[PDB]
Amino acid sequence: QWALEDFEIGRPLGKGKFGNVYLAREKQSKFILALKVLFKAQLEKAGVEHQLRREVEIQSHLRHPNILRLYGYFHDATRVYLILEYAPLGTVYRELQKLSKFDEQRTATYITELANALSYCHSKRVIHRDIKPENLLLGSAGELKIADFGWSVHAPSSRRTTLAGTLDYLPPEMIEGRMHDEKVDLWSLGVLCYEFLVGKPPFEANTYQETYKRISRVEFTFPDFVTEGARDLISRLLKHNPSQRPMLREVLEHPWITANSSKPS
Ligand SMILES: Nc1ncnc2c1ncn2[C@@H]1O[C@H](COP(=O)(O)OP(=O)(O)O)[C@@H](O)[C@H]1O
Ligand SMILES: CCSc1nnc(NC(=O)OC)s1
Ligand SMILES: [Mg+2]
Ligand SMILES: [Mg+2]
Repeated sequence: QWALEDFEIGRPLGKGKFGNVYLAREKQSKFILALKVLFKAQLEKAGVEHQLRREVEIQSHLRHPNILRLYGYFHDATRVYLILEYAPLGTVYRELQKLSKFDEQRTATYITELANALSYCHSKRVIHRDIKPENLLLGSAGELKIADFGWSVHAPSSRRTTLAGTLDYLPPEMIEGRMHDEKVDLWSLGVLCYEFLVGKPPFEANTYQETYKRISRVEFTFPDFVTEGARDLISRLLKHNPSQRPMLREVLEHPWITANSSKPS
């Protein structure tokens, strides 16, 4: 259906391991969108074709205000192109670098939006498994949208593919290559809540080997400025035993979340 000739390409929006993402406009409708470009040679080399097909299949069928749309795809013998909803206010990652830390209202609102999106995903037994600031985008009204579904699967699951970069957002069961389920996303939600308030993730270290140790032992501490409510929520989420982590309804109804969020469930 769609082909490259149908679009005018513009400003580079960002780069990922495989993804090279551009602003683009469809010629006859003037529709503005984002084009995620993948090189076939790199995909074949890394053996991640199944990850691409998952991304397309899972993301194109989901419909939620806090989840980024995928409209379709095409391909041209060196490249694969994913047609995405354009997020005009950028990434949460960039926003965090701008401000250093988020205040409690901003943090609680983001967490509410994430939990709503994840609740929708989990109701289809879809687990994202790669929730981190560079994969959280911002809509025109500043609302958070989950993106990058290349690592997503149906639960329960093992990990069939190599862990690439940072360990910072992954729970013990996944770093230790064990069996895992929906509760992995809830661990990541705790990591994010901490990073939003503090400015860095709670298990950060200088080496892979040391980060690994801090995660498997759940070794984190709080700076003095983190309030009691925030500490309670974060401590509930960062549990070694997955079954002990709260349900998303508990997150959305937590007193600190209700006191500080500006959006509802
Ligand atoms: N729809 C979009 N709108 C605006 N920027 C985007 C969009 N999609 C991706 N980006 C930017 O490109 C980067 C990489 O996109 P992503 O889909 O995460 O690629 P990868 O799968 O390689 O991680 C993102 O971190 C973001 O900065
Ligand atoms: C250049 C094609 S962009 C596109 N295709 N289909 C769409 N559907 C849509 O907006 O549904 C809400 S947007
Ligand atoms: Mg990404
Ligand atoms: Mg990806």
